[PDB]
Amino acid sequence: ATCADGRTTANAACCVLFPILDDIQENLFDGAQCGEEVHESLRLTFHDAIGFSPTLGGGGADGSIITFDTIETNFPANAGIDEIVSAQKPFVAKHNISAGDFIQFAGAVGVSNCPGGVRIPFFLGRPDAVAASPDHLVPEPFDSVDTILARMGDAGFSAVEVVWLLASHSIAAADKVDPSIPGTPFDSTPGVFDSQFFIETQLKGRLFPGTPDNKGEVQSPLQGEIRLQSDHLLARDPQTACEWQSMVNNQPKIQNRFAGTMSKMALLGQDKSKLIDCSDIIPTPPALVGAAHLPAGFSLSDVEQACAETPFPALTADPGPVTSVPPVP
Ligand code: HEM
Ligand SMILES: [Ca+2]
Ligand SMILES: [Ca+2]
Repeated sequence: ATCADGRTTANAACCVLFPILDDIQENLFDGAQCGEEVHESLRLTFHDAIGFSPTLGGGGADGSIITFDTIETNFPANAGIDEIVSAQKPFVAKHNISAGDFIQFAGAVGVSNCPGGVRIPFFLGRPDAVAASPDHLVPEPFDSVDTILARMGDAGFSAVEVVWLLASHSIAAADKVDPSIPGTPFDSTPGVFDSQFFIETQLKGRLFPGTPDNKGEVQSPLQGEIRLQSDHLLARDPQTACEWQSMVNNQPKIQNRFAGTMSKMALLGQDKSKLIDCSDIIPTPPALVGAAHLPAGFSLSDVEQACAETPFPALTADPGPVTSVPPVP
């Protein structure tokens, strides 16, 4: 089918997303960049979608965290999300697109901007959010492994799928975990969607990067990098440890797992039999940049091996002296 602007797609109904695509790339994504806004817009996909439970309710990927900001941005777990929410709300208002449809679209376009990224299946047609998400639905970085997995599981996710989605932390920084140090990335390459997250969190912690005593934070191996308590533990918990380790220097799996597990999440509360497939609009991602490595000044001896069945893949290390990670602009 042929859209007005000459660009083409499978379902002609998907032609509404083209100008929307161009606007987000220009006016939300700084000129289609893998920077701050993409990271927080991707986090938003999770925060909207995970508001879903067979027991407690919630509409999942329904766009509620926008239409009900005043209720949901006041969730402790939703701390610091009000930004991107206020940042996105003008577009949802402006464009012929529902709130739920916009969040998952933006997250999908954002990831396509990151080198090493993957095209995420996007479905158009989510109806308007009917009520606010309930609380206790977004997990927090100080929740135990069991609480986190039970929560994701209740929403529809196996332990292995949790690990796959946490590949998002490879293009991710924290603002409210340690507020003394905002824009502090979860690994050394927040502009590049790669395996450096799963690698560097397996490292033995060395230091607190900002202030010593923050809830949900543990020691990090790198000045300029923050490690979540939840990520620290998942990488060392027998339920998730071997899978975590399998993402190391395994880009295609990272991309593939993430692409499929995200479409599922972007569908929580939704039926894709009643949605239109507009996946062929999501841009082609830039190629991966750099290779998987230990950080400079590290060896295999600095890795805390947590997988009982398979030992940590021996990687090389950056040369020169040990350094620090620039915070996210
Ligand atoms: C499963 C348990 C999870 C926990 C405990 C957790 C926790 C966190 C925390 C505390 C932050 C930093 C917020 C702050 O600034 O204080 C963060 C950032 C982020 N999260 Fe997660 N998260 C989880 C899962 C996910 C999932 C499923 C996604 C899927 C997209 C995701 C995507 C992101 C992204 C992209 C950021 C970076 C935000 C930015 O740099 O603007 N996370 N996470
Ligand atoms: Ca919701
Ligand atoms: Ca990275």
